[PDB]
Amino acid sequence: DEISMMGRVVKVEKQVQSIEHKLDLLLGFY
Amino acid sequence: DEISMMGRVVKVEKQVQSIEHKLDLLLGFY
Amino acid sequence: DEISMMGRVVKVEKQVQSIEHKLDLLLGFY
Amino acid sequence: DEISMMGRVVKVEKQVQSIEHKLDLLLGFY
Repeated sequence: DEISMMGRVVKVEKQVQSIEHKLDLLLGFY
Repeated sequence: DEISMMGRVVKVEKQVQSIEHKLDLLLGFY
Repeated sequence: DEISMMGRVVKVEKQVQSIEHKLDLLLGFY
Repeated sequence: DEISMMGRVVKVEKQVQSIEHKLDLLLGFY
């Protein structure tokens, strides 16, 4: 099921953005 | 093979959650 | 839509590379 | 193209494992 698949890809993308922002906090990038 | 593909996406999602939790530990978010 | 899907996968890949480079900065790998 | 797609997913998975190991280094998990 391609919608299920796309759903998981979109979820991963959002988590990945949130991860990058958290590292920007540790690094002092803003 | 779409099951193989979905399998890898699900695996990536779980690793990504585990990564976000580990950074929450470094950041002091709980 | 497979192009939309591929688009999101490529985006995730680029964010993931950028994340790995940022951690290389925290770790002192260069 | 599904092979191209699977190729990128596998690449992301490998980068994600490498990212988790790097954080294990910052956290002192071994």
